[PDB]
Amino acid sequence: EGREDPQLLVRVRGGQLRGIRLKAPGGPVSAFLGIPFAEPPVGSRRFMPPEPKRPWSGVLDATTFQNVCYQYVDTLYPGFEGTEMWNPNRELSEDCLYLNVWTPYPRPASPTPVLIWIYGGGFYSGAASLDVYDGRFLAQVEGAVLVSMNYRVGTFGFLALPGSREAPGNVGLLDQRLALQWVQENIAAFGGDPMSVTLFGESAGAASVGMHILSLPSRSLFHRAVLQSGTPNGPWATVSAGEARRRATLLARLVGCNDTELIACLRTRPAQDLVDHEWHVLPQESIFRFSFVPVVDGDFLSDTPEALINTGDFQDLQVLVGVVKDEGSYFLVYGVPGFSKDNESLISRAQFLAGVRIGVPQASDLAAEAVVLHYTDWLHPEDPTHLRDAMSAVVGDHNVVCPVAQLAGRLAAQGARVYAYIFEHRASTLTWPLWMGVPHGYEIEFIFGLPLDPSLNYTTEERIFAQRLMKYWTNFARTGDPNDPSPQWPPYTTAAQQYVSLNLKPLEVRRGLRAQTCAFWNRFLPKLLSA
Ligand SMILES: *[C@@H]1O[C@H](CO)[C@@H](O)[C@H](O)[C@H]1NC(C)=O
Ligand SMILES: *[C@@H]1O[C@H](CO)[C@@H](O)[C@H](O)[C@H]1NC(C)=O
Repeated sequence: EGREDPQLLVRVRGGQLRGIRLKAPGGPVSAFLGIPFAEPPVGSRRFMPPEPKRPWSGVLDATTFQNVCYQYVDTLYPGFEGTEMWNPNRELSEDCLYLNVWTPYPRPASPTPVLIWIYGGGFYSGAASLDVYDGRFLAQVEGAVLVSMNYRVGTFGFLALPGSREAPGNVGLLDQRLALQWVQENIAAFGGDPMSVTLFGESAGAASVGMHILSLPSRSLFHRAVLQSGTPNGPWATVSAGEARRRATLLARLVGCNDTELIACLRTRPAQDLVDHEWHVLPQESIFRFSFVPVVDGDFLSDTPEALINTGDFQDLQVLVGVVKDEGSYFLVYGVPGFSKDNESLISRAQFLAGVRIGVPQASDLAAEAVVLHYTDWLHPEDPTHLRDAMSAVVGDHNVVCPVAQLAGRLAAQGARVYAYIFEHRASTLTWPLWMGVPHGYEIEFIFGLPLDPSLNYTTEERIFAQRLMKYWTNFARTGDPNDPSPQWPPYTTAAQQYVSLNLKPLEVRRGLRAQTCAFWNRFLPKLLSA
């Protein structure tokens, strides 16, 4: 100490930290990156619930992002920014339980509302250090205290032998919870208000948020919640204990392995070997399905998310939820024949029927025909453009839009204050093809205010747009109302089903979140599948 920037030295429960002055377009922010919050979940701790980080001595340097949790690395389009932006940007390691904090510079004088980000990536990938999660803009422009944590994904985070001691399941979610607890105890040191904590996340991050809402021990740890393009209910975010057990033992076999001994063998395997077989345990050929996700353990999750939302009391809850215009397009190039980023992906009626079986992998023959019947345009049954887009809609509706619809409806019917949106602006910088429209994941860069960074080549209108969204999100975190005390954003209600469009145009209000089609997925399909 002595000749150091006095405004970057901070103490937390575990010890002393030195952070970094970062440049944002409109001025400096304080960043504290790679703060450990758990004991490394390595060796005999693999598959185990996280234990809190033991205090250290000296000044921990907190000026760079820490390791990314060990994970699958995408290879579909090597070199292509559209896929690479989501790939790990620091060394892969099982020792990865660290978190990040951005705050105004100098730090806030009064207690500031805290946003906590939880990244998505199907519960098998992701990292808080990605460029699209850069907190400097929300910190600098809105004066937010922003926190984001790494959590274990894949087998390391979610492989479960339900009931066992050595692999209880959901430890990735416990990593998240431990970091929420860390914020409660320590965020005041940075000027953050522990009594105003809003969770937000996208895709599996969104599902994670939803699960914290549904799990009592997390409830005391936050006050409001944003769920972007993801839900804890729906077909991909959880598996039953039986299915978890089945996938865990299959994967053990594949790598050469009484729960205790099985798990102990798994713990002897190099991280990379587990990753190399993680995609080989899915029950059917599929897209938008992930091998190791939260399990219904009857503990963290006392029952299925469907049951928990259908019956829970949510009077104290304020939630913001929404979707992008083309939730499904992204996923089609990852396993539906006929789809590519490199061409128009016009497909035949045959490819559409085949796409449906892969897109709705759990459907019986009858259920799948119902899907094809509903989505077919009977004026143009064979039109390759309609079919391409209908395949997208099937995947988007089944996995995101309708699970979101069910969530908003149940939450509202049961006391929560809900705001709902659809994001419809396509980044002028998007590198995916036009046919994909506004794909899943591509609102995030706007919510975090990347267009304010002049070197990123967004349009002036995109810059203004981003600022608006930053205002909505931070207003909602601040007050539980996106609106600024300009057209208004009404709550979503069972009776009016109102939501807003988010684009370059001023807020426009709409009614019914795919009401008709979602009745099919949410009300009819369940009944049909039995049997
Ligand atoms: C686009 O690419 C995919 C995969 O290479 C291919 O199957 C399909 O035939 C192509 N579409 C057209 C109409 O050229
Ligand atoms: C932005 O535009 C300039 C000028 O064309 C270009 O040289 C630069 O690489 C661009 N940056 C990005 C990331 O698009």
